[PDB]
Amino acid sequence: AVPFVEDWDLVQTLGEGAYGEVQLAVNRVTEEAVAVKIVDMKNIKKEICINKMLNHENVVKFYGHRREGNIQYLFLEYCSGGELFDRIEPDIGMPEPDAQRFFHQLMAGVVYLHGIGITHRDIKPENLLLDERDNLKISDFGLATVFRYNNRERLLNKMCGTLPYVAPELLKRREFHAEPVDVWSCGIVLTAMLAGELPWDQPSDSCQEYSDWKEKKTYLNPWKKIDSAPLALLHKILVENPSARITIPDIKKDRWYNKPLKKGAKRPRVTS
Ligand SMILES: OCc1n[nH]nc1-c1ccc2c(-c3cc4cc(CN5CCCCC5)ccc4[nH]3)n[nH]c2c1
Repeated sequence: AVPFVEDWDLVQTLGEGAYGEVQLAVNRVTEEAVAVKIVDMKNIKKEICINKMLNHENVVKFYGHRREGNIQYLFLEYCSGGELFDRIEPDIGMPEPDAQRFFHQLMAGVVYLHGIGITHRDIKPENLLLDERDNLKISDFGLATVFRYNNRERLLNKMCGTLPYVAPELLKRREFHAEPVDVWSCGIVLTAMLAGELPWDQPSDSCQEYSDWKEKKTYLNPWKKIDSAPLALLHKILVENPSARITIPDIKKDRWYNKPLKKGAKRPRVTS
């Protein structure tokens, strides 16, 4: 019953796009920050529906929405760290330990989503945000859909995603399982974090870069910059046949995935 507590000031645009804009909003009274997605209306109702069933530390939180005419307002968790995209150095990537930690968190979020029958369908660095403690959070469920309901799996057929990150079966088959597709895009994200470049414009035999990969020419630019341990994992994720592709439970058993590399975030320290 505190006056003004429901007032939010839009401080700045966090990002724009065909679906509208996302702005940083600060509470007039508490100064708490949240991200407000503004949709001009003229998918959205489905996005809200999907967001309402999400609750995980590696998934951007949904606080609520307000119709107010033809402009939908989505109140979402503000991730002060920005996009994972900006943590990747062009043609370099990032330190392996950091990439491993981010990959661990990405897997946690994906395991959660798949557990409740939801597939993201557009996993990429631009959609992976970081909070104040660099914790990764999966965002933007505008392309997400239910692939399992009442314990029955529904095969997908809709062409969704972003070419460099899309699995080859989405371009070669009429129908396909949802989960291996998200696993594949996570592998491309791992490649990007470790090499600072995408392997191919798209996973097609017509694409020379892709053909080279299937021929195991790992001495080529992308893969040459990646250590043997994480590369062995990528060899299991970027497998053309989705039925032979490694699943998440098995990714969790992979040698590199479990290799001690990253230390704590530090905080104390004083001698004598
Ligand atoms: O699932 C949630 C969702 N669905 N759709 N959109 C989202 C969605 C999109 C973006 C964000 C963000 C966010 C974007 C962002 C960008 C920067 C970079 N900075 C911005 C100001 C100018 C200088 C550069 C820094 C921190 C940021 N935090 N937080 N929460 C979001 C939710």
